[PDB]
Amino acid sequence: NKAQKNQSKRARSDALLWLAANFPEAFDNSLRIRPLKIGIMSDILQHAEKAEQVGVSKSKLREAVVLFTRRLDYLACLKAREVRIDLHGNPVAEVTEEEAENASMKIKKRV
RNA sequence: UGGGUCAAUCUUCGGAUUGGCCCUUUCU
Repeated sequence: NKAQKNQSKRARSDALLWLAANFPEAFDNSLRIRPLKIGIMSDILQHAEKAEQVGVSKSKLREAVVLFTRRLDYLACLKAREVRIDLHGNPVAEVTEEEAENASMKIKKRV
């Protein structure tokens, strides 16, 4: 049971690393972190076949975006009227006042 | 966030827990 939980963490690394390698404008946090389009998960799962070719499952792509968006740095960039971007960095929407408040609320809760 | 399914351990045998995969959920 000790190792069965480690393989899930590594399977989630591989999942998030695959996202950062194929869609860097959104998930390569070395360059920058920016708000993601609402419904980006649907756009990502349209590439589920290309990700399966390297071992990354649909459920693990979901588990990776969850990890990516619960980081404090992601919640910290959810500021009112910051641009949400698609998988290629293109502007598609803006962050609403409610969404910006809920984020700063989650940040305060943590820590 | 909920649901299905397979595998492992356990059970006071009513069940419970961990993990894989699929569907699904305002801030993805």
